[PDB]
Amino acid sequence: FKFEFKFE
Amino acid sequence: FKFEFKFE
Amino acid sequence: FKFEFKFE
Amino acid sequence: FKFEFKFE
Amino acid sequence: FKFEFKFE
Amino acid sequence: FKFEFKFE
Amino acid sequence: FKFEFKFE
Amino acid sequence: FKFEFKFE
Amino acid sequence: FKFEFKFE
Amino acid sequence: FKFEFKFE
Amino acid sequence: FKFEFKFE
Amino acid sequence: FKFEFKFE
Amino acid sequence: FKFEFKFE
Amino acid sequence: FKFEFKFE
Amino acid sequence: FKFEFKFE
Amino acid sequence: FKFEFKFE
Amino acid sequence: FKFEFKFE
Amino acid sequence: FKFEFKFE
Amino acid sequence: FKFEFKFE
Amino acid sequence: FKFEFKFE
Amino acid sequence: FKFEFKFE
Amino acid sequence: FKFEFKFE
Amino acid sequence: FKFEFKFE
Amino acid sequence: FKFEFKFE
Amino acid sequence: FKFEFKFE
Amino acid sequence: FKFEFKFE
Amino acid sequence: FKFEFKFE
Amino acid sequence: FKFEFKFE
Amino acid sequence: FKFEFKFE
Amino acid sequence: FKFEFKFE
Amino acid sequence: FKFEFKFE
Amino acid sequence: FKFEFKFE
Amino acid sequence: FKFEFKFE
Amino acid sequence: FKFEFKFE
Amino acid sequence: FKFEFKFE
Amino acid sequence: FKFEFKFE
Amino acid sequence: FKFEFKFE
Amino acid sequence: FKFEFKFE
Amino acid sequence: FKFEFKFE
Amino acid sequence: FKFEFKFE
Amino acid sequence: FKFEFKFE
Amino acid sequence: FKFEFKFE
Amino acid sequence: FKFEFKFE
Amino acid sequence: FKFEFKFE
Amino acid sequence: FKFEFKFE
Amino acid sequence: FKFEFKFE
Amino acid sequence: FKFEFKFE
Amino acid sequence: FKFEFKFE
Amino acid sequence: FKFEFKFE
Amino acid sequence: FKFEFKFE
Amino acid sequence: FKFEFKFE
Amino acid sequence: FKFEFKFE
Amino acid sequence: FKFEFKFE
Amino acid sequence: FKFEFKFE
Amino acid sequence: FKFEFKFE
Amino acid sequence: FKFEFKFE
Amino acid sequence: FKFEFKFE
Amino acid sequence: FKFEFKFE
Amino acid sequence: FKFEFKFE
Amino acid sequence: FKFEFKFE
Amino acid sequence: FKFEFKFE
Amino acid sequence: FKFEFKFE
Amino acid sequence: FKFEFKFE
Amino acid sequence: FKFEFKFE
Amino acid sequence: FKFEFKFE
Amino acid sequence: FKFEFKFE
Amino acid sequence: FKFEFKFE
Amino acid sequence: FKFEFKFE
Amino acid sequence: FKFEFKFE
Amino acid sequence: FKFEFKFE
Amino acid sequence: FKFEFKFE
Amino acid sequence: FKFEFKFE
Amino acid sequence: FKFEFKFE
Amino acid sequence: FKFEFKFE
Amino acid sequence: FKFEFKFE
Amino acid sequence: FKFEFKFE
Amino acid sequence: FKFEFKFE
Amino acid sequence: FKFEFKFE
Amino acid sequence: FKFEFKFE
Amino acid sequence: FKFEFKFE
Amino acid sequence: FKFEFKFE
Amino acid sequence: FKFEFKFE
Amino acid sequence: FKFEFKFE
Amino acid sequence: FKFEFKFE
Amino acid sequence: FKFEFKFE
Amino acid sequence: FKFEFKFE
Amino acid sequence: FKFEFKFE
Amino acid sequence: FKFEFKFE
Amino acid sequence: FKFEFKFE
Amino acid sequence: FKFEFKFE
Amino acid sequence: FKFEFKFE
Amino acid sequence: FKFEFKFE
Amino acid sequence: FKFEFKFE
Amino acid sequence: FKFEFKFE
Amino acid sequence: FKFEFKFE
Amino acid sequence: FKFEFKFE
Amino acid sequence: FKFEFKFE
Amino acid sequence: FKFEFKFE
Amino acid sequence: FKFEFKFE
Amino acid sequence: FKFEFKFE
Repeated sequence: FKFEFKFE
Repeated sequence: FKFEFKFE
Repeated sequence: FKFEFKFE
Repeated sequence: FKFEFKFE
Repeated sequence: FKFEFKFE
Repeated sequence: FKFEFKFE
Repeated sequence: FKFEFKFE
Repeated sequence: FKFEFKFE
Repeated sequence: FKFEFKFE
Repeated sequence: FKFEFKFE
Repeated sequence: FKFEFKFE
Repeated sequence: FKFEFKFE
Repeated sequence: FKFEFKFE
Repeated sequence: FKFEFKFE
Repeated sequence: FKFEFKFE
Repeated sequence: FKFEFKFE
Repeated sequence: FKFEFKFE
Repeated sequence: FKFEFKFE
Repeated sequence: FKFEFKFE
Repeated sequence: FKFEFKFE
Repeated sequence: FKFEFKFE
Repeated sequence: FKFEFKFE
Repeated sequence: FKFEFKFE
Repeated sequence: FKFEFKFE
Repeated sequence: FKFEFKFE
Repeated sequence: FKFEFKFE
Repeated sequence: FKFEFKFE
Repeated sequence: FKFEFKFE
Repeated sequence: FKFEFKFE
Repeated sequence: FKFEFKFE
Repeated sequence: FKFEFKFE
Repeated sequence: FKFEFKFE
Repeated sequence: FKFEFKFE
Repeated sequence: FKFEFKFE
Repeated sequence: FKFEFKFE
Repeated sequence: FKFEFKFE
Repeated sequence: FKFEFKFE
Repeated sequence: FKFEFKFE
Repeated sequence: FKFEFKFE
Repeated sequence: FKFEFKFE
Repeated sequence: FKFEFKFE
Repeated sequence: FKFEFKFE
Repeated sequence: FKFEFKFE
Repeated sequence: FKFEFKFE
Repeated sequence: FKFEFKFE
Repeated sequence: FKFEFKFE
Repeated sequence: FKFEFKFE
Repeated sequence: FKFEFKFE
Repeated sequence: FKFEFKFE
Repeated sequence: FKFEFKFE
Repeated sequence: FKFEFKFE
Repeated sequence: FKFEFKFE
Repeated sequence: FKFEFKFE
Repeated sequence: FKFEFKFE
Repeated sequence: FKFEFKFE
Repeated sequence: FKFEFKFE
Repeated sequence: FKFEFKFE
Repeated sequence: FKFEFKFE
Repeated sequence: FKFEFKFE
Repeated sequence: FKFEFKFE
Repeated sequence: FKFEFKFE
Repeated sequence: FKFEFKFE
Repeated sequence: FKFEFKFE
Repeated sequence: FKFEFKFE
Repeated sequence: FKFEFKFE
Repeated sequence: FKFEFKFE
Repeated sequence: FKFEFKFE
Repeated sequence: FKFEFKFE
Repeated sequence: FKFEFKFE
Repeated sequence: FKFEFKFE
Repeated sequence: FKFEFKFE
Repeated sequence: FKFEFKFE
Repeated sequence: FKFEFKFE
Repeated sequence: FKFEFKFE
Repeated sequence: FKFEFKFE
Repeated sequence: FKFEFKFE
Repeated sequence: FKFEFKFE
Repeated sequence: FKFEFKFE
Repeated sequence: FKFEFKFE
Repeated sequence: FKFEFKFE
Repeated sequence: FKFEFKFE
Repeated sequence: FKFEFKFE
Repeated sequence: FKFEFKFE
Repeated sequence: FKFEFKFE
Repeated sequence: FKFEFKFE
Repeated sequence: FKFEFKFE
Repeated sequence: FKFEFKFE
Repeated sequence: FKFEFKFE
Repeated sequence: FKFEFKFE
Repeated sequence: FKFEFKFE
Repeated sequence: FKFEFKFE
Repeated sequence: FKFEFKFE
Repeated sequence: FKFEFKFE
Repeated sequence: FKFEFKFE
Repeated sequence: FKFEFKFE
Repeated sequence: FKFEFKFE
Repeated sequence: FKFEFKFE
Repeated sequence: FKFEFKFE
Repeated sequence: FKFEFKFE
Repeated sequence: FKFEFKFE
């Protein structure tokens, strides 16, 4: 698994 | 705003 | 996978 | 902000 | 199992 | 912050 | 059983 | 901090 | 039963 | 600190 | 974003 | 975006 | 966009 | 766009 | 566009 | 455009 | 993000 | 993030 | 993160 | 993290 | 107009 | 017009 | 016109 | 005109 | 307009 | 407008 | 507007 | 506006 | 605005 | 604004 | 009319 | 008429 | 008429 | 007429 | 009318 | 006529 | 009218 | 006539 | 009117 | 006539 | 009839 | 009939 | 008949 | 008949 | 007949 | 007959 | 016959 | 016959 | 015969 | 015979 | 695999 | 694979 | 692959 | 596998 | 396997 | 296996 | 197996 | 098996 | 088996 | 079996 | 029993 | 309007 | 408006 | 009993 | 507005 | 008893 | 605003 | 008794 | 603001 | 008795 | 045991 | 009104 | 035991 | 009003 | 024992 | 009205 | 056990 | 009316 | 077990 | 009416 | 009453 | 946009 | 955005 | 009363 | 962001 | 009254 | 982040 | 009054 | 972290 | 008044 | 240990 | 009635 | 441990 | 009735 | 652990 | 009835 | 872990 | 009946 | 993980 | 019956 994120 | 995602 | 976004 | 996750 | 995380 | 977990 | 943890 | 547990 | 622990 | 327990 | 303004 | 204004 | 105005 | 106005 | 006006 | 007026 | 402002 | 401001 | 500011 | 500031 | 009469 | 009469 | 009569 | 009579 | 009359 | 009358 | 009248 | 009148 | 009147 | 008036 | 009987 | 009987 | 009987 | 019997 | 009877 | 019997 | 009777 | 029997 | 009677 | 039997 | 037996 | 036995 | 046995 | 056994 | 066994 | 066993 | 086993 | 096993 | 196994 | 397996 | 992300 | 993203 | 994006 | 992330 | 992460 | 992590 | 971790 | 860890 | 660990 | 450990 | 009504 | 009723 | 009522 | 009402 | 009422 | 009201 | 009231 | 009010 | 009141 | 108030 | 009732 | 009762 | 009542 | 009662 | 009451 | 009952 | 009833 | 019952 | 009923 | 039943 | 609105 | 309204 | 409102 | 709003 | 408000 | 807000 | 506020 | 805040 | 505040 | 804070 | 009871 | 018990 | 019960 | 039990 | 039960 | 069980 | 059951 | 189970 | 079952 | 399973 891998996740990535960036908000704002 | 702005957003990004990534899986895998 | 890839995602991209821009609101407003 | 920003976020990440990883499982496995 | 494994977990990983990074907030902020 | 940052976090980790492991089970098993 | 086993557990593991790291906060901060 | 940090934590660990074990049962069994 | 068995328990184990480590804080800090 | 650190802790242990055992029952039985 | 969420905003509430209860007056009373 | 969400906005509520309860007056009472 | 959502807007509600409950009066009462 | 959504708008509701509950009066009561 | 959507508009509702509940009176009561 | 949509408009509703519930009276009661 | 969440924001509430109860006045009363 | 969460923010509340009760005035009263 | 959570933040509350009760004034009163 | 939690933070409260009661003034009064 | 609406009229309720709940007896009991 | 609407009229309810609930007895019980 | 509407008339309800619920007995019970 | 409408008339209901619910007994029970 | 709305009118309740709850007796009991 | 709303009017309650609870007797009891 | 809202008006309660609780007698008892 | 809201108005309570509790008698008892 | 809110107004209570508790008599008793 | 809020106003209580408790008589008794 | 409503009648209530709890024995216990 | 409504009659209630709880034995317990 | 409605009759109720809970034994327990 | 309605009759109810809960045993338990 | 409402009548209440708790025996216990 | 309606008769009800729950055993449990 | 409401009547209350606790025996115990 | 309607008869009901739930065993459970 | 409300009447209360505790015997005990 | 209607008869009902749920076993469970 | 009701019976309780708290041992402790 | 009801019976409870809390041991502790 | 009802029976409970809370051990603890 | 009903029986419960909460162990804990 | 009903039986429950909550262990915990 | 019904049987439940909640372990936890 | 019915049997449930919720483990958790 | 019915059997359920919810693990969780 | 019926069997369900919800894992989660 | 029926069998279901909901994983989640 | 299922993934949900409610922001708010 | 399923993916949902509710923003709000 | 399925993707939904409810904004509001 | 299921994963949810409510931010707020 | 199920995993939830409520931040707030 | 279930895992929750409420931060706040 | 169930595991929860509320941080705060 | 159930395990909770509230930190705070 | 149940286990809780409140730290604070 | 139940076990709690409040540290603080 | 007996009943009457009149509107208008 | 007018009404009339007799039961029993 | 006008009303009339007789019970019993 | 007996009742009356008048509005307007 | 106007009102009228008689009970009993 | 008897009652009256007037608004406006 | 204006008000009027008579009881009894 | 009798009552009056006036606002504004 | 203004107010008025008469009781009795 | 009688009462008055004035704010502002 | 035994019971009786009579109304009217 | 009239009443009658006997237990035992 | 035995009981009686009379109202009116 | 009138009342009557007898116990025993 | 025995009781009586009278109001009015 | 009339009633009759016997248990056991 | 055993039961009886009689109405009327 | 008449009734009869026997369990067991 | 065994059961019987008789109405009428 | 008449009834008969046997389980097991 | 009377009402007005304007958007834009 | 524009609006206009009159009731009563 | 812009808004306008009048009531009463 | 009267109201206004403006966003943006 | 920006906001504007007027009441009354 | 009057209000204003600004974020960002 | 930034904020701004005016009341009254 | 007036208020301000700033985070970050 | 950082903070800022002004009241009044 | 005025306030400030800083962590970290 | 041991226990006994007898009533009646 | 009769009771019997033994622990340990 | 061990347990027994007997009724009747 | 008869009961039997053994733990451990 | 281990368990047993017996009824009847 | 008969029961048997073993855990672990 | 492991489990067993037996009925009858 | 007979049951068998193994987890893990 | 792994699982087994057996009935009969 | 016989069952077999393996996950992961």
